[PDB]
Amino acid sequence: MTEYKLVVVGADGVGKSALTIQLIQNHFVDEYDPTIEDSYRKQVVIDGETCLLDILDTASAMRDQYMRTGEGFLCVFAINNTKSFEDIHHYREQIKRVKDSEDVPMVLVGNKCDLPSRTVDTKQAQDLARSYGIPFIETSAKTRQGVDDAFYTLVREIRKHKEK
Ligand SMILES: Nc1nc2c(ncn2[C@@H]2O[C@H](COP(=O)(O)OP(=O)(O)O)[C@@H](O)[C@H]2O)c(=O)[nH]1
Ligand SMILES: [Mg+2]
Repeated sequence: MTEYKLVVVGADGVGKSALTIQLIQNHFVDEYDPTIEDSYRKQVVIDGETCLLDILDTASAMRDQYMRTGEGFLCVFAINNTKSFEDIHHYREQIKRVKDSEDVPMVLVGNKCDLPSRTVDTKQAQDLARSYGIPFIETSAKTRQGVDDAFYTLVREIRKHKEK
């Protein structure tokens, strides 16, 4: 069993918890306590490898250690929250600085894609992710669209960066 240490970051309210809980429990939780920061484990087979994902859902001693030793990052904004998208810069800078590197496994996630009349269009997100050299994936924690894709792609990005 190979462990992968994953960190979910982004502005409060974007769906970091709802995404994590979909991955772990396959349901959509409407109002998960926005103050709870914790780690979760999930056993999953990805490309014939049995993975034990160690995931921090950020909301701290524990956060500092996951930032320092985390292998990959899901940087989440919501497609109907322009501010959360603009804030991605701050999260990306935080990660670059803890790892002293521009080359960190990361996926840009645009969540809440089930909601109408987005204020962040897909091209804007593609543009930002292209500048950072990382994938962009749309998700809905409500419908589960893209949830497995976002996490599996992050695991693949970690492999692309380092032997595991
Ligand atoms: N419609 C929709 N609502 C969502 C989605 N993800 C999260 N939410 C809602 O957005 C709010 C914040 O979600 P939450 O997971 O707590 O965000 P966190 O602070 O980033 O962990 C809650 O009301 C969730 O039900 C989604 O993909 N679609
Ligand atoms: Mg949360």
